[PDB]
Amino acid sequence: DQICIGYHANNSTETVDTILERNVTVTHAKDILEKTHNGKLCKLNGIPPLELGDCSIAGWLLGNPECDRLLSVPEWSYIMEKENPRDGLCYPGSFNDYEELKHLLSSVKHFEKVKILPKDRWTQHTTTGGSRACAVSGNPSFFRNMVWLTKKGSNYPVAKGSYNNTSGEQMLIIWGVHHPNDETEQRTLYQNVGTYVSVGTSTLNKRSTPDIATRPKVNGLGSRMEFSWTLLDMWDTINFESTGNLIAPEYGFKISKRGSSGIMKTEGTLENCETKCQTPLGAINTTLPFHNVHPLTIGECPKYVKSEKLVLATGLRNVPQIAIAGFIEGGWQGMVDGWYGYHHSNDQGSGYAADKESTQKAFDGITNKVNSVIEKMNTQFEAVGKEFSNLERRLENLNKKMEDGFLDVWTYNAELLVLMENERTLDFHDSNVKNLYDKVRMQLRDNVKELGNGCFEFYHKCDDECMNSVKNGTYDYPKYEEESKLNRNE
Amino acid sequence: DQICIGYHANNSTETVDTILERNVTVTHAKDILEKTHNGKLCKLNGIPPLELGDCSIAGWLLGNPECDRLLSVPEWSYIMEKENPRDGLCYPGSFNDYEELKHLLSSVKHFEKVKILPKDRWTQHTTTGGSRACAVSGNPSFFRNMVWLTKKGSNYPVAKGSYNNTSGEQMLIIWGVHHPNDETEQRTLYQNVGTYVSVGTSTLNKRSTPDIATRPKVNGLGSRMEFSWTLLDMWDTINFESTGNLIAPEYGFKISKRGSSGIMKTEGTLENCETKCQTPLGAINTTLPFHNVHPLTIGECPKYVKSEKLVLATGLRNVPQIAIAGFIEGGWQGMVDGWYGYHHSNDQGSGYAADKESTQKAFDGITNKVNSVIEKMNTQFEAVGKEFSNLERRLENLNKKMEDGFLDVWTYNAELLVLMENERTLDFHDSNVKNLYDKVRMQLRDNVKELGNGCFEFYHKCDDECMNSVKNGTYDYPKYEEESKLNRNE
Amino acid sequence: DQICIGYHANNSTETVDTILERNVTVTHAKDILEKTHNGKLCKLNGIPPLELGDCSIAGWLLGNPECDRLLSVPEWSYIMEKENPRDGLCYPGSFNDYEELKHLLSSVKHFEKVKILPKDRWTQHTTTGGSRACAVSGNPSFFRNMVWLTKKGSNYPVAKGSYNNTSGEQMLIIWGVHHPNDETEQRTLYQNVGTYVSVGTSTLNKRSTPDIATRPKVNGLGSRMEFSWTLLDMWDTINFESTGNLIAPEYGFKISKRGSSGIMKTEGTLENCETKCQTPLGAINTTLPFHNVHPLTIGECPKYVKSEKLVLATGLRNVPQIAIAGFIEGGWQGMVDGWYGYHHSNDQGSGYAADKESTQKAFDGITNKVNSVIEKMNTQFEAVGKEFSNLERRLENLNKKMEDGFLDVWTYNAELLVLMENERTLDFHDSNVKNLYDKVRMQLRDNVKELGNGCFEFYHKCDDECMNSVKNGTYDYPKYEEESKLNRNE
Ligand SMILES: CC(=O)N[C@H]1[C@H]([C@H](O)[C@H](O)CO)O[C@@](O[C@@H]2[C@@H](O)[C@H](O)O[C@H](CO)[C@@H]2O)(C(=O)O)C[C@@H]1O
Ligand SMILES: CC(=O)N[C@H]1[C@H]([C@H](O)[C@H](O)CO)O[C@@](O[C@@H]2[C@@H](O)[C@H](O)O[C@H](CO)[C@@H]2O)(C(=O)O)C[C@@H]1O
Ligand SMILES: CC(=O)N[C@H]1[C@H]([C@H](O)[C@H](O)CO)O[C@@](O)(C(=O)O)C[C@@H]1O
Ligand SMILES: *[C@@H]1O[C@H](CO)[C@@H](O)[C@H](O)[C@H]1NC(C)=O
Ligand SMILES: *[C@@H]1O[C@H](CO)[C@@H](O)[C@H](O)[C@H]1NC(C)=O
Ligand SMILES: *[C@@H]1O[C@H](CO)[C@@H](O)[C@H](O)[C@H]1NC(C)=O
Ligand SMILES: *[C@@H]1O[C@H](CO)[C@@H](O)[C@H](O)[C@H]1NC(C)=O
Ligand SMILES: *[C@@H]1O[C@H](CO)[C@@H](O)[C@H](O)[C@H]1NC(C)=O
Ligand SMILES: *[C@@H]1O[C@H](CO)[C@@H](O)[C@H](O)[C@H]1NC(C)=O
Ligand SMILES: *[C@@H]1O[C@H](CO)[C@@H](O)[C@H](O)[C@H]1NC(C)=O
Ligand SMILES: *[C@@H]1O[C@H](CO)[C@@H](O)[C@H](O)[C@H]1NC(C)=O
Ligand SMILES: *[C@@H]1O[C@H](CO)[C@@H](O)[C@H](O)[C@H]1NC(C)=O
Repeated sequence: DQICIGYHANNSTETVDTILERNVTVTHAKDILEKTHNGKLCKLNGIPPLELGDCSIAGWLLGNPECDRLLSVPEWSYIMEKENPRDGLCYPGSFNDYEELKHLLSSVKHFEKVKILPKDRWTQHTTTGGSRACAVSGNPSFFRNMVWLTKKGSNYPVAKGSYNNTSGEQMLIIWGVHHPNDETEQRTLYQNVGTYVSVGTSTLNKRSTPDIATRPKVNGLGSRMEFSWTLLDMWDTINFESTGNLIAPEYGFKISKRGSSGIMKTEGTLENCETKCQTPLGAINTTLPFHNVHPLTIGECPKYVKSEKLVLATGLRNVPQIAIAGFIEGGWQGMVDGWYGYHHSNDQGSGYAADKESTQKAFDGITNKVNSVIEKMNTQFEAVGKEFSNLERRLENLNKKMEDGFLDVWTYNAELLVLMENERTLDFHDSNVKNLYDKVRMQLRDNVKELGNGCFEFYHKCDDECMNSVKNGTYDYPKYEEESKLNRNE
Repeated sequence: DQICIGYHANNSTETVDTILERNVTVTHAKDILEKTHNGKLCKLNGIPPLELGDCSIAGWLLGNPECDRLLSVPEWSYIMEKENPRDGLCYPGSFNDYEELKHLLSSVKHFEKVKILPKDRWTQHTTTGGSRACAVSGNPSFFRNMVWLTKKGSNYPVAKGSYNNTSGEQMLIIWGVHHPNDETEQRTLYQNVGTYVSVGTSTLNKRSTPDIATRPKVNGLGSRMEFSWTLLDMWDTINFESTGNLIAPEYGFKISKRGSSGIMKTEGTLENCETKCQTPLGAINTTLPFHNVHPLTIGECPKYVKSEKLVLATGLRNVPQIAIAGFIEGGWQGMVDGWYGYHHSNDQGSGYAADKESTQKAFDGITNKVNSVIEKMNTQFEAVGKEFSNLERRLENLNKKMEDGFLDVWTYNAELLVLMENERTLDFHDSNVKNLYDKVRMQLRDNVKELGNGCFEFYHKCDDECMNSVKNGTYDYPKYEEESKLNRNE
Repeated sequence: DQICIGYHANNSTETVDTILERNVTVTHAKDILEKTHNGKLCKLNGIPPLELGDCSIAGWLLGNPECDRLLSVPEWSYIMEKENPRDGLCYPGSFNDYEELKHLLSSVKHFEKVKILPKDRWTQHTTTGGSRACAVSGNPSFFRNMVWLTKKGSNYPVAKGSYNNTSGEQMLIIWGVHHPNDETEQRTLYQNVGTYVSVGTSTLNKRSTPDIATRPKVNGLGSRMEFSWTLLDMWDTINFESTGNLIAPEYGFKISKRGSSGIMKTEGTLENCETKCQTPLGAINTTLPFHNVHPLTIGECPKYVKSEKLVLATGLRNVPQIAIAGFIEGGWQGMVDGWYGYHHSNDQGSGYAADKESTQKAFDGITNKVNSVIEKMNTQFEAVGKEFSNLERRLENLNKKMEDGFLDVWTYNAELLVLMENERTLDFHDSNVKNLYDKVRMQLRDNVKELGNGCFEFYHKCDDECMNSVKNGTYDYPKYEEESKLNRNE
């Protein structure tokens, strides 16, 4: 009559890494790193994004003629742009504080276009100017949301305009200044030389003067256009004055909603799906705390690490080999209803079992460990992407250094944490088996023989009931004391 | 005659958290998170703060007539300001590089004022100008630290002024330029159009031109004032030249004492009390390494984390349930002078005791662990909080992201460290008790009998000397070898 | 006969610190912090650096007459500059976007100088002007890379220049503007007043106007020169137009190598050695993951920490003490070929041995632990120094905060990891010894007597063959069952 204590084995292949051993085969393991995506650009929280196509933000806001499908645009979750868009400023020039404008646009999610200065109010100036830089069907055209003011007859009277913000929210306004190529152009389009453009609000004051010089030809023109923007607050007034070289606004963009968004630089197209975290390669649907798909993500996404394998050991070491011996010689492939268990070989029968209390305690501990590792990582909505000009390289280097510093910190911490936790779990399982063996030995005392292969041989004739008794935890030592003593001495 | 080994239990109700278990009762515990504050704005290192009240830094530095209390400010420890101060620039305008000026004023103390260009030296100009915005008792007035130069008679001669810095330290100088509303104002105040303001030092060269345009009315005026500042070095000269629109300074600001300070935005008042670390809600007086009062602190303060509980286990589990028995089935309540100890029962009266060597070793170990966790944190003076304009949103986002990332790193590290150390301590105590049990068993050998509940019953008569020897560690096996063997056989 | 189980001891005095104890002497230990440098500056990847002597970057790029040793400069690995160079702008002035230029030079390893606007092309102007500030041998001179244009006779025609970039790479061009001290100087140098300087490329468009004012005397002059730079792209034209006050370029700097470099502030010369990582005090040659030599490093360097001692415990505890006893009364000094082993004493002699399996397993575990700690740190090329101007103090403070935060995080993590790992390995060794003792006891069963000091006394006659059978894990218990039985009961 023998009783043996052991653990459980299977046909698993997955391997984990500990701080002392590498490539250790375990029974059950949990992957806490996500490596897959759907490869498609989908909606964020059920709202389709804004697809600029071949247009740029400046071209969309200014009203580039090759972007007329973007005039009235619905609700958006984020903006999709190309790395090198083709349809931007049709007329060669520049845009002041472009990056700040893009950063502001990353938190809007809806604009409403309001006609603040109609084109018919300029009754003392010509408002039908155009250029071949952005022409439609051959005939010259211009930006749709802007007005080019030239001379009427041989006179250019002082141009004045005003607007009071009675719309309901903040309103973005854009204006421009034209830099000619020679004095002949200046006198042909604005009569007099030595002009200025003055813009004034409650908290703004700007005066600009055109620059006339020969420049290299871009899109066939030696002239330029410089654009500036401002934010007008509620119940505030904006004033425009000009003697020449003014590209007036006709529309203003009031902010309808506000929230969290970003700019994704992709060359793909929207397709029908819905997710919660978006990457340029695809979308992520997971509950794990780590991923290694792409550094630039928008939404509520797991932490990004430079790792290829992060596996937490959830089960026992898989020694496949085992008269049936116990935990000294290896694991057991017979018993399948528990982690730690018994095997009895009495006359009534020979069979496996599984201790319930120890297995439940170990299961609770391991599950609590996994939940502590996973559910302690704070996740927040973020748009990890910023844009800097060619004269702000130091700030870009600063941002990059911060990002890589955090990446290395998190990578090192995650790898080391996984290694030590795996070691501790593997030690914990052996400790539990040894504790069960010691408990049985202490409770059951001298009436037996310790075969030393990991299990016990009784001296009396223990029937089934005594086997359940020793498994139960309540074993009557005095009952068999006399009978066991007789055979033990002989 | 029997001897039992066990541990200590009391009526404590403290609770800690481990990596495998939650809500575990312990005998003693230490809180390493501070969650309390005085509730008062104190004096840092004895020096009282600078209380601006309803004033701004610009108002204090320029001499707003309402803020006539702060004309003789003494030494300060930190600056207290309001989120939206009321008395700032009475005459509408702007202040260039305002945030850099505030950042400089952070690491300055005491501060002295020296008259450099007395108002009585401008003998060829008028100096009694004023406005109704900065009015005292109804009559018009102006800033106290600045002079408004206006034409005298019907002429405005070229205005020149030089100052050599022989004070003894670096100096702060502020000047301004006036932007009128119409040309009639310009001719009434300065008699000529097309003026300039030129400022020159050894490392500075600035030329500014007035802007005349119609603007929205702020405080009843359409005109504006633009203010600029510079830092004059020792033995360096500053030159002012102007044809019009010059607001000259009369007082320069010498830096008197340097150090470390900051700006705190609070709607509070100073009260008689002292501290060493300050928070906008109150003062912190603690030595613990972590706190969760407020993220914006001035001084040398513990690390800020987003947690509500950080408790370290410095004791044993509280399993208070014991024919005395030992450590197998629970702790004792009679032991009041040790952690691990003995209970002895013989013919000369039973009683408790306490093993001193093991208890002392464990106490020293736990003390070293707590001191290692606490004393390896670096605490340096810092003042969390900076200011950014409305055109620097990207820099503000960068600062916010950096602070949030560090906060997340520290929170995660602290929680995981506490959990792992709690698990290790709770295993350490069990290992110590089992070590004591094994040592006693090895000493006593076959002369005794084990009972399985944690203690031994002898096979001879073991009086107080015998049992003290067992506790002492010097137990004589040969002395009772014959006596104990005789009883064991039968 | 007698067998004993023990561990190794030696004469080492290396001490390590754990989380529970301090100053624990160990047999072997490994230092993972580097503290040694050669105290010399030398080549990075074989290329000698660019030693600027007493010159500065601006003085080198503009051609200071006292910097004529750098007119033709070969390839470099990094740049060495003094903190306060004596030789800079000989003519007093400024240099716009200097820090951006230095950052650009922090990623270029070779320049090629190309003559783009020959000095003899200006046939309508005088090009021989020079000043006493940049004097050579007592005669007035000027920069060697720039041309000072001045009126010929009594006429200053419009000056026009152009250059088309057909060189083959990106190019750097620097121009200047002159600010005189009085109208007399302007009239004597350029005849006319009301002057502009215009520079134009396909992206850049700049117009500047001279300022005439009385300024403090620097280097004996009250005039200034302001320099600006631009990056011309391939197949792009740059145009210069001027009516006066133009300091034209004569040379352009084409990028020829491109790579990763940096600027180091030092005060020494260049020696003959080679290194992969460089610090201002010396070079580092190590494979360890941490160092405390200097924070400002250039190259591929280990992490910087503020610790003074980081030692990992590789060997076991040194407890020098003692037939002879076992592992409870100290470690054996006579064992030299292993970590854990046996001592045997029988009628054919006495001696020591070593258990190869346990020692090999422990050695592999410790090696893997050290390798895991060491080879999981990412070492990329980096340059830490960054330069900021006097108006960018907030940016500098943000940079300093990031560096301090990362330093603190890494120091805390390294120290805590070392302490915890030392405690775990010190427990690991004791666990291994106890496991060997338990294995021998289980194999030997009741045939022996456990003396209690780690030694077993046999109840029979055991020759050398039986002793070796015990050590190799193959003991035939039944064969000695009968013989050892008689001696036990007698
Ligand atoms: C020298 C001086 O301070 N002169 C005026 C001053 C200026 O005219 C300028 O407006 C600076 O603020 O302005 C003050 O007076 C004004 C009114 O009294 C007048 O009715 O309307 C003016 C505007 O058209 C102007 O507001 C003022 O600021 O109240 C004071 C002083 O007379
Ligand atoms: C074409 C030229 O370099 N001419 C002067 C030059 C200019 O007058 C200007 O000052 C640029 O530095 O300046 C030099 O000469 C000067 C003295 O010789 C003279 O006594 O005082 C001048 C100032 O009032 C001026 O300093 C010079 O820099 O020394 C050289 C050259 O003659
Ligand atoms: C009012 C106006 O737009 N005038 C003419 C402009 C200007 O003269 C400048 O060239 C500015 O581009 O130029 C065009 O010839 C051209 O761009 O082809 C179009 C048009 O005839
Ligand atoms: C572990 O196994 C992988 C294959 O899955 C192999 O590439 C790697 O070299 C192994 N490492 C060790 C240390 O055996
Ligand atoms: C703008 O309109 C608001 C009401 O919508 C009014 O109170 C305000 O006075 C107006 N602005 C001006 C300059 O009149
Ligand atoms: C096992 O213990 C339970 C107590 O929960 C008892 O009800 C049951 O009868 C016991 N079984 C045996 C075989 O002793
Ligand atoms: C300013 O005063 C110092 C004396 O402390 C003198 O050396 C210096 O020349 C003076 N400045 C000027 C411009 O003369
Ligand atoms: C801080 O608390 C201690 C009590 O531990 C007290 O002695 C000390 O006076 C307190 N200091 C302040 C500034 O409140
Ligand atoms: C107990 O140990 C102490 C050692 O400090 C010794 O002085 C004393 O005599 C010992 N007593 C007995 C009864 O062994
Ligand atoms: C450990 O040794 C160092 C000398 O190396 C000594 O300064 C320190 O005080 C010692 N610490 C303890 C706890 O003995
Ligand atoms: C650096 O150390 C290595 C040892 O691995 C040695 O071979 C090499 O010569 C050393 N180089 C220098 C420049 O000291
Ligand atoms: C162990 O060594 C002994 C030598 O005494 C040898 O007889 C035996 O076969 C060895 N066993 C194994 C498994 O290597």
